[PDB]
Amino acid sequence: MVEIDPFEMAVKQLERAAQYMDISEEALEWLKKPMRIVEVSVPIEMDDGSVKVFTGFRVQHNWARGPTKGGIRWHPAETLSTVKALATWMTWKVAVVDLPYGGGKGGIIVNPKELSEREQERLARAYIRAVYDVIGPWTDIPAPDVYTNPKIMGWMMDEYETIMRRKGPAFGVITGKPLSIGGSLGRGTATAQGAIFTIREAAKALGIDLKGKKIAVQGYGNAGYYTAKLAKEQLGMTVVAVSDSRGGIYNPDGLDPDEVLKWKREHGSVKDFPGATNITNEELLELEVDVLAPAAIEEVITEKNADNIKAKIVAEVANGPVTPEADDILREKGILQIPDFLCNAGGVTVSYFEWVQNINGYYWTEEEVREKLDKKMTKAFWEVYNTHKDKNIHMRDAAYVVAVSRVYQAMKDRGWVKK
Repeated sequence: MVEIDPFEMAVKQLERAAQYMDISEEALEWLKKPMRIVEVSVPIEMDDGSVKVFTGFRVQHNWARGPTKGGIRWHPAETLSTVKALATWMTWKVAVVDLPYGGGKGGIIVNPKELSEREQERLARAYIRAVYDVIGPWTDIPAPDVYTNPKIMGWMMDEYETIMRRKGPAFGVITGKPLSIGGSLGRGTATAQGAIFTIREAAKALGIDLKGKKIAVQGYGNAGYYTAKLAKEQLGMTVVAVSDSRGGIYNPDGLDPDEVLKWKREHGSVKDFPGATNITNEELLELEVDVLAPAAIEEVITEKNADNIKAKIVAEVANGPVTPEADDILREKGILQIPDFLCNAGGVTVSYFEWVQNINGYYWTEEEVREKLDKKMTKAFWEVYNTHKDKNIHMRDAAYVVAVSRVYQAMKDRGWVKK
């Protein structure tokens, strides 16, 4: 009765969003099971002269469009179901911005805050010697995620280059590397620069002038910061309300997004910033602003606080903040929501340009990446909006129809599914 599984809930989104499209019944049973699951045992040697054996996974969902790509999680609450949900979530995130990629994810059941800097070096290498047979530059490309960093993706690249004996483009096996070993420029601002281009194109689609309007950003991590910072520079909007995990502040005359960080960098919160009016986390959503952006956590907009939202664009930067009970309540009010794999798709697009550079060998500049990131997201948003105008559906439901049909057409041309 009461079972909350991630993989069976990640299939239930696909079975819901298959009714809006004409898809054969032999492709629906192909997209519900990952094509290769490698579950390995990863042994390291501790500092006291002992051996511990952790568990490691690597799920590859679908390589119909190209080489599969996805992050690596290090968490003690990792299961095989929690990787297979994010594996089948990735193939609709590398398709809607039209990349030649497939989905994947991997994980190690470990607690990284109780390993020193030497044991993290042995754990990162001994993962690569266990799953070397299923990764590579043209086969499967890792990436950093929760509790990993670009420092660790340097070590995993060194162990792969030692096994390969340097007979191939070893700088392209793993993206999110440091700068001096073959990374890309303009990677720390990627997840928010994706959100700005889709917000700018949304108000152009909705017919809203933006010079002088007000944007409230919920959550003030590393992703919600630049969304506040770039809004005052590139867009021209006045940031009026931010928040962190404790509480929020408010000023309708502007909150300068640089100095709110340094106030938080001193203490650890944004409470009692000078020249503002402190509010809670809950009251930020029921404000009266031009564009709201949930960037903090999951399930913040549900059946209770759905109708009280007074905004015009709700750009879901964080991973699924709005629940589908609230999507019925918000859409009849005329609210343009941007889907969660369409607003933070800057993470995969710039980490794709770190794979294009390393394969060829010619490194691009900073402005050559931002001018190429704007070309993808503008086109990828106007494939999702124009599909929404035709079948008369929600933008979350219409972003799935474009995402599935590219994978289904790629399986049909390869001869995998006949009908």
